[PDB]
Amino acid sequence: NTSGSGSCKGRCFELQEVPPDCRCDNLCKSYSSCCHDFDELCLKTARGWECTKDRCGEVRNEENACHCSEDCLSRGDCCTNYQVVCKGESHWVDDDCEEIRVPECPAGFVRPPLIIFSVDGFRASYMKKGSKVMPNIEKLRSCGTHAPYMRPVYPTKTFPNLYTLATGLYPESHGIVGNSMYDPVFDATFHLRGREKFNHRWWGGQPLWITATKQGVRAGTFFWSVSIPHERRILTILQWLSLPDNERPSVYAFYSEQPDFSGHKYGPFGPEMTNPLREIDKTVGQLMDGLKQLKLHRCVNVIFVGDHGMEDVTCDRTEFLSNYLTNVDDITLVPGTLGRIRPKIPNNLKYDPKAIIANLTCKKPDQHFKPYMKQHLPKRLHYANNRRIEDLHLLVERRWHVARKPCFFQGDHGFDNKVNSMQTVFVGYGPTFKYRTKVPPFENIELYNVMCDLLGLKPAPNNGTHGSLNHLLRTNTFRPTLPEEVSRPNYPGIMYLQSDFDLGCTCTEERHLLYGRPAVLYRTSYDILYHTDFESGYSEIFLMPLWTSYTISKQAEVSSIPEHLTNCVRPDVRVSPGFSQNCLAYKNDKQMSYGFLFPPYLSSSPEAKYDAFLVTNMVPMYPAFKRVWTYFQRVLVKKYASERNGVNVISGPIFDYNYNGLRDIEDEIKQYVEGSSIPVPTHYYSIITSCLDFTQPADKCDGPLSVSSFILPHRPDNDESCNSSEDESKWVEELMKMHTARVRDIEHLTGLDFYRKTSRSYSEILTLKTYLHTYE
Ligand SMILES: *[C@@H]1O[C@H](CO)[C@@H](O[C@@H]2O[C@H](CO)[C@@H](O[C@@H]3O[C@H](CO[C@H]4O[C@H](CO)[C@@H](O)[C@H](O[C@H]5O[C@H](CO)[C@@H](O)[C@H](O)[C@@H]5O[C@H]5O[C@H](CO)[C@@H](O)[C@H](O)[C@@H]5O)[C@@H]4O)[C@@H](O)[C@H](O)[C@@H]3O)[C@H](O)[C@H]2NC(C)=O)[C@H](O)[C@H]1NC(C)=O
Ligand SMILES: C[C@@H](c1ccc2ccc(O[C@H]3CC[C@@H](C(F)(F)F)CC3)c(C(F)(F)F)c2c1)N1[C@@H]2CC[C@H]1C[C@@H](C(=O)O)C2
Ligand SMILES: *[C@@H]1O[C@H](CO)[C@@H](O[C@@H]2O[C@H](CO)[C@@H](O)[C@H](O)[C@H]2NC(C)=O)[C@H](O)[C@H]1NC(C)=O
Ligand SMILES: [Zn+2]
Ligand SMILES: [Zn+2]
Ligand SMILES: [Zn+2]
Ligand SMILES: [Zn+2]
Ligand SMILES: [Zn+2]
Ligand SMILES: [Zn+2]
Ligand SMILES: [Zn+2]
Repeated sequence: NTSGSGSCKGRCFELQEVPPDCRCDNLCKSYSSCCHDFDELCLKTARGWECTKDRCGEVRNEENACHCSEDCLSRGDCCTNYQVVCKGESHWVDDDCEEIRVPECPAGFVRPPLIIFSVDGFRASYMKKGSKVMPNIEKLRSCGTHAPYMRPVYPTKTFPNLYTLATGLYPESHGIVGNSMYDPVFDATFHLRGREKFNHRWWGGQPLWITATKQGVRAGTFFWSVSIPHERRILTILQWLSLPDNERPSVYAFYSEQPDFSGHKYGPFGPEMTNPLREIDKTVGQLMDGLKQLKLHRCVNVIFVGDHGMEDVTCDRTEFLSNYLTNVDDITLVPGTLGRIRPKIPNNLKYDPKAIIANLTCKKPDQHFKPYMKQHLPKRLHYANNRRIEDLHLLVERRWHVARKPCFFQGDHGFDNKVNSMQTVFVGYGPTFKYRTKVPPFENIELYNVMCDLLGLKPAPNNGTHGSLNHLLRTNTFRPTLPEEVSRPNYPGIMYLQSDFDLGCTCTEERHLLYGRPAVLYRTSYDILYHTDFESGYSEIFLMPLWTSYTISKQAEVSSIPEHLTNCVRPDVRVSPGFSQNCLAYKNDKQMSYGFLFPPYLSSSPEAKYDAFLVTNMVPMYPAFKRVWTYFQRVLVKKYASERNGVNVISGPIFDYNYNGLRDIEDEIKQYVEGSSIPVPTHYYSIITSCLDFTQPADKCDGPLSVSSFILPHRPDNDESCNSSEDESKWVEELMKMHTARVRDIEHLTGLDFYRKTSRSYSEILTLKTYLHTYE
């Protein structure tokens, strides 16, 4: 027919591409193009997967799944336990750890092979079960390189996280934004069940196997048809490692759907969680026993990685949109541990997203979801820049579900990736990995760079920070390089006259720039301005500081903005009026007010406070945002300075009007103060750095640093905070925790490079820039 039927004799699980002729590969069943003898020749199950005493030295029966004869080592098809049963050897788990300082690979191996062992729904807390349940896995964790947990990407669903690992891209970037999704361009829907998921048009970016392929590294067939058992896949990977030098792949992948399947049906803390965990460990033991049989246990690099965790979710904790909305039949909702709303039909003139958002906003005192326009989602989630992401998004609180209209499950996932239950596992074992080393938790977007390094691959452009995980590897082939500055700063003097201004208003480096001047990595003209208490880089294009740096010691006296100085704004004689803002625009804008990047409340002396009221320290701020900002400046900064023995703060604006996580150009800026060229930031950031050894002051730190950061949305109302009518001590801190950010996120949104002049390696700094303070 279209395929036909030849013989799979000597072709079982071939890697060669073969369609005119009949196939014998891992996915031949999936296309119904196998040969008549494929099942009988390749999918053998007779007598199981383990050797026994009776089978030692047996006469070779080809019917058996694996063999226990003397020849099986030469012919390459013993069972994984042949040597321990029939030759008195030991399981790999029973052997003590021995540090693999150099790869002990057979001749013909140019590089250590990489085997990626991925598991679905593996909570990091499962490793607390330890050697009791998973001895093989614990040995990999103990004698290898391991993190306490690895942060997944949002949403914490299976395929978005699996592909993020393969690409190093955020789901908005590689295109798999959920297990269920609708692409308006395709007019088609992607689902966990169906053929549309196999269409490659959905899968963007460059996955690892393509990156290896385009650079001459042989990738084994990673993906298996469902009907092939796990044990057969393990024996096949071992057989591939025994292939001749001109065919042996360098990178291998094993994926297991457990313990995710059981976790959904039993709950993450269920007593029969143990059985799937043991079964996974037994599969790992078969791999390690087999690698030891092939003398590859001290040659291969093994990665044990998960995609997400699992949380207690039952139908008794389900929110229904029908208790909020009157048009549930006019909408389409992606349900579950997350919510995405869409009109059921286009041309429905009775569909208003504004009315839907309002009717979902703080309508119940314990409302277990929060509506969001995707552009207002916390920037750490990086979930806006895709046509497959609906404008209306619902962030569901942990342990809860959202449906459209009113259990067989006790567990589910998909929540905010900072939720502790969604954290998953990472283990690195092999010659290139470190021995008995614990590394701090990291995000799964960084693994693509490491896997490329472990294969000598040049990474495709991705959202990992290359070099941020060099501390995982005994041998690092990537040396990070500081980006070069593009725009150098003007250091202007006192060059203008206060009479030359038509403002319309009325009325250091050793201490405040502790980690070096941020580098402007884009072409602009900006001025570095010095003051007693703060230093800034003032942009002449955007009429405000790009960054503002100041240090607050543990011993600091808070002050109030004086009543006479409340509305004081002063011209800066170092900046021209044409490159300055004006207070008339703020008066002529009914909705926009102004704030100050360096807080006047924290001025050192009454004379120094006059600098805090300079026009060059002024930024546009909604009255709603000013409530958040003023509490942060008047209360929170000193509190942080008291807890952390002083803090250095870098604050400034962020413009991202197309919600792509990147720095806006002037053309992409779409709002300005009324009758003015002053741009309105979409967000405001701050970077709060101190000495990790808090017995040292922030301005006199010797070793590693500690950082916390946020990116607050700049919004005209506080509808995000349901308790905003109360005092700021009751809601402001909670809002800031939800919008915590890595310094790296700020760098993308500002085009600035931080921590350039410090006393640690660039690799250590890159790890600091990727840190996310979770408060969880
Ligand atoms: C995380 O890292 C990624 C990758 O480094 C960054 O995304 C990149 O952003 C830059 C802009 O700063 C884009 O450059 C533009 O490229 C286009 C032409 O791009 C074409 O060619 C590239 C190279 O082959 C290809 O990757 C592009 O693929 C896009 O289209 C595919 C089909 O639709 C899609 O599968 C793929 O994911 C990508 O989609 C992009 O567009 C959609 C629509 O906006 C968006 O939803 C999605 O997230 C992607 O952004 C494309 O064929 C030029 O015309 C421009 O002038 C400009 O040079 C890169 O294209 C883009 N690369 C990728 C892989 O996304 C992220 O910014 C970064 N995030 C953060 C937060 O830092
Ligand atoms: C549905 C999808 C698929 C299936 C199983 C999957 C099981 C695991 C897995 O990911 C793990 C973590 C990452 C690692 C590494 F990539 F880093 F090595 C690999 C294991 C993925 C993913 F998402 F990554 F691709 C799967 C992807 N297939 C569609 C489109 C890609 C695929 C190919 C196939 C075809 O036509 O052949 C058609
Ligand atoms: C959003 O909520 C408002 C207020 O409840 C809804 O407006 C009401 O619609 C009902 C229809 O059942 C009518 O009684 C009135 O026209 C409205 N007022 C009151 C007091 O009920 C509105 O329909 C809701 N919109 C959506 C999309 O859910
Ligand atoms: Zn989904
Ligand atoms: Zn859908
Ligand atoms: Zn698979
Ligand atoms: Zn699942
Ligand atoms: Zn398994
Ligand atoms: Zn942008
Ligand atoms: Zn550090």
